[PDB]
Amino acid sequence: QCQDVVQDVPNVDVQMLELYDRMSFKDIDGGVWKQGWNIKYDPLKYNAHHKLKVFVVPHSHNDPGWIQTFEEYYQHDTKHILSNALRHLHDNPEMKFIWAEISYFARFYHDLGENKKLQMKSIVKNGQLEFVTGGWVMPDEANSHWRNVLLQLTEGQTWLKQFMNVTPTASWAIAPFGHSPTMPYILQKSGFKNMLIQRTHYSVKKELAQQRQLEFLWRQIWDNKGDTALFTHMMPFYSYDIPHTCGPDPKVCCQFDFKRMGSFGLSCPWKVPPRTISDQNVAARSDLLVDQWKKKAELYRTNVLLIPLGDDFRFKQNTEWDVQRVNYERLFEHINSQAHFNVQAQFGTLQEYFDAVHQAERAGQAEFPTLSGDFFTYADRSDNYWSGYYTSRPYHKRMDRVLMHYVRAAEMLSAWHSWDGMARIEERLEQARRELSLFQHHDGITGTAKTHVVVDYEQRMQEALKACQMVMQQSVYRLLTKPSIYSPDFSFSYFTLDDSRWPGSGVEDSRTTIILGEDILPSKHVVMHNTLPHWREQLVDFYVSSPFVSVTDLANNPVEAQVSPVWSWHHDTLTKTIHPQGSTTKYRIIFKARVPPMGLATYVLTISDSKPEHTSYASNLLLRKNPTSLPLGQYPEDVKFGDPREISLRVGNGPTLAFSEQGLLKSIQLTQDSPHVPVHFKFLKYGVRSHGDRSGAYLFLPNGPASPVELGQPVVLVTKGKLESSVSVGLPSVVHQTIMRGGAPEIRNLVDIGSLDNTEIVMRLETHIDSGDIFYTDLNGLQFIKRRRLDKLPLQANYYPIPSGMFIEDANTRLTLLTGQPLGGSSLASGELEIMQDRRLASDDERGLGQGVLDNKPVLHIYRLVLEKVNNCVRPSKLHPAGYLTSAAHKASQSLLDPLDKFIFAENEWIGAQGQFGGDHPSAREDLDVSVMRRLTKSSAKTQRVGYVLHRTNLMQCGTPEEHTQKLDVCHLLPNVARCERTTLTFLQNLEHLDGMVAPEVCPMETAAYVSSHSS
Ligand SMILES: CO[C@@H]1O[C@H](CO[C@H]2O[C@H](CO[C@H]3O[C@H](CO)[C@@H](O)[C@H](O)[C@@H]3O)[C@@H](O)[C@H](O)[C@@H]2O)[C@@H](O)[C@H](O[C@H]2O[C@H](CO)[C@@H](O)[C@H](O)[C@@H]2O[C@@H]2O[C@H](CO)[C@@H](O)[C@H](O)[C@H]2NC(C)=O)[C@@H]1O
Ligand SMILES: [Zn+2]
Repeated sequence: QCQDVVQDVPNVDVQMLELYDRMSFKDIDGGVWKQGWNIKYDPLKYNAHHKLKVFVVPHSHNDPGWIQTFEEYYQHDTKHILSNALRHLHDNPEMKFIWAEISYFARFYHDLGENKKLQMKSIVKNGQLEFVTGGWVMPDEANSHWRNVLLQLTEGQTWLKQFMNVTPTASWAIAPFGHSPTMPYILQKSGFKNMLIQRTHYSVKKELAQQRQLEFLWRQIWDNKGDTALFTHMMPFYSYDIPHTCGPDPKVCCQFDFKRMGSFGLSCPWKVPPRTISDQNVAARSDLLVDQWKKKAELYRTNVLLIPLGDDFRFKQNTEWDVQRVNYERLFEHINSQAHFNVQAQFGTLQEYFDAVHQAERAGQAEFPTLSGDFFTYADRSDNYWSGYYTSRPYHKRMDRVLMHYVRAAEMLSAWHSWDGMARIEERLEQARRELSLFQHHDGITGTAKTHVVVDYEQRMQEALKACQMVMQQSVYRLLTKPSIYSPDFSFSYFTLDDSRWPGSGVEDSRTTIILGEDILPSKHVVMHNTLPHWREQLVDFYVSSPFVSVTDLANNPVEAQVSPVWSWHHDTLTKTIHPQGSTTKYRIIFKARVPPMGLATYVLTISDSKPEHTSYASNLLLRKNPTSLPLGQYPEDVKFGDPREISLRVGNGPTLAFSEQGLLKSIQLTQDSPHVPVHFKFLKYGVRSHGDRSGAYLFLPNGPASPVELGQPVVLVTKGKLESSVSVGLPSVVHQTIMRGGAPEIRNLVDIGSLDNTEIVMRLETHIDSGDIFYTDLNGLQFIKRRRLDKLPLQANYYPIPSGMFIEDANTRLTLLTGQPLGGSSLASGELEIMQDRRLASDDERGLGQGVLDNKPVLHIYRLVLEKVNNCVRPSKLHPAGYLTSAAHKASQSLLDPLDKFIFAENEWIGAQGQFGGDHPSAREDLDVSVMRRLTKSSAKTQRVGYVLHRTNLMQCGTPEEHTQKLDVCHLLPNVARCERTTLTFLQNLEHLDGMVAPEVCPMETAAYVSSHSS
């Protein structure tokens, strides 16, 4: 009974795209609630039989890196907050506290002595200290991939289950810069019942508050039935700090932040300090505070009110615990004893609030509206839209994607076996998962941390990449060596990884050359891994020390190969040009690897004395005035030269691409016969305002539409081969490359913004597609959501996250741009797509970072560009809020995010080598993925357990006849299965014991987790 995710438009009370269309966005002065109105209430609403029940929820926002590193904050702040929370909660049984960031809690609790560990477990068990969400971090929701949101959630909740014996079912997300429906998607499939959000556009807060729609059942945009719905509370005011959480008037609420009276170095900007509560003022102070509470309660439907009490790195000093607790206790004693207030107020936790709300709902006091959509792009005031962090620090945004994939591949490759503890597999994988998880923080992948904190994140992720490489190569050596020969040294490097696209050429000269020669080594084994659960072919390239190399498979069948030069681009400070130079001793060999589902395939590279029969050589043409020679050592084809001119290329049966004389795409012809469809790449620059608010790491505040980059007469390099052709051009700040391998082209930009201050570089595509004001962008790599460009909003409000792809279409034609990294983008006119490449900003943007963005470094951004005819596709109706990829665009996204992995055998001879692993793995239908495969038990467990997360996307149906494929039952991928269970996505709760030990496949747009148990 799968739900149809295409043809049924859900009926919801609030659909955010519709709301955006019909809503005004005027920024009017609301009074003391600057972005609201003067709230009025009827005092007679609450009375003896209907009291307002107020939960004051103490909290402390602890960033795992931002202006200090994780460890710096831990030593200077968080270890003291947690130590003093333990003490003060222990000593004050009615006090409560909620905690979100498990990275810090795990760091603290492991350093506690046993007596204090037991004390901590007691205040958790008795409900005083409550974990909210329980992720390793409170992640960004814009740039993060859903796989990594799940990874970090699982890392924190697995720790909490093991050590605290609790699993949160309420989420707390007070700080990400805008909010995504991927979160309720994952949380509802992970046992959650409630979630809270805060950072939404001030106009949205006003609109929803006017309708009492700040609490809603948030379902996915395609979900007609509502089974994805998760109850969500949106906070109504500008901040999560105490001045903006007691009620609408911050001048009043600041007087109830008792850390602000002076000795703590804090004050109230509204110039009225807090006063210590005493018997002689408690009636007056109570009157003021209850009036704020009753105004806040007017914005919600039940008689249960949430009052967060906290701020960043609060509840540190013992004196701060005392000043907040004793003054609130005095207020509660007075309020609760004076019947005319008709209030019962107490410290509470987040789960206590939600339980009481749903008790009111069950009592028939409220029904809640249904909502679908997202909450991007956030603006906290005026025109200050937070679309800059969709691009800031793009090197690390790209690195997140790379590490995402190597964590998946390392956990999958090593899951096939149990490993002795001496192999350190679990240690290395825990490290890798935790450093990637930490980077999902809303100051990590967002690019909003101080320079030295970004360096810490990068160093952590490099150690995680090294850890993944170690696990992967030990696993390949085990999976492909004859078992009676296998003799591992768990510290040795049997293989090294070769990655063509990270850090990427012009980024790092990291790539090892395979050194062959008659007097040293005639041949070398290489192995490709395919983490996807279907057979896959992909071209792979390696560097080799001779152009005379041929490829075989380990049945010694020849494999067709192409050798090309190794070209690198140089900014020549003497000629003031950007031009390529070729190596005269290293060459690139390219061939198609064919790899089993979730498997491995071995090939052999062999040198010979002359051109091998099954190896061809690319031609090379350098277009520039005033050329000079380009010798290439032993490469058998001389480079050709010419003046800049338009050129066209076609690889295989694929599209024909035409290029301008500046080396930029101008048109795509899909078929021999079909038209040249205009598709024009252009690079432009945005600047910064010379008056008013400045762009910085968070905010994008351009000084008008983008201006074209002046290109001069750039040098263009055309490489034409049977298997791979490309056009590369050295533009100012970007070496731009279009690569052809017979299908949709690959685009690579090596982006070096240099010392161009106050500049944002954008890549735009111009077409004739009649898209109007509509375009589609993805959310967290999970779903594509319809966007409408609104001219009532400024340019920066029409920018959205592009975490993995975007497209425009009309009745007949679609252009989809898939990315290998999250960046910001838009469609600012009909027929256009654009995506920001990097941004260098001299000023701070007044959101707390205290610096601009002047730490840029070269980054290789990767893309696929898919032009398609879509007039025969069955698409959603015009009212539906979602869009869906085609098969080719989905495969192109997978080619960027989860390419084949390439391993080079490190020693001269691999004794016992095998040619393949996984040839009998099922090759599953193209829309299904094994997103996670993770062994959950160490080797001493009698019953081994392996967890799998399956995800099925939804691809549009455009008339291509379906292949028979094989069903994938993950529970029988390993032998001796004894039990198969469906679980929450974190693997922490069993939901169903499955018949026959068979894990069913999932429906389109669904994600399920299974755990197989094996006797061992
Ligand atoms: C010191 O200058 C003030 O800085 C404020 C930002 O610092 C405060 O918040 C940070 C937030 O840290 C979290 O959020 C960041 C992203 O911002 C994130 O990266 C972190 O992970 C973390 O989660 C916090 O660390 C720090 O302790 C501090 O609390 C900023 O909000 C202030 O702007 C207000 O005040 C300005 C005058 O001082 C004023 O010009 C601004 O317009 C803005 O005024 C507010 O405007 C709204 C809407 O009109 C009103 O409703 C508010 O009442 C009003 N507030 C005030 C005080 O007037 C400021 O820049
Ligand atoms: Zn934060």
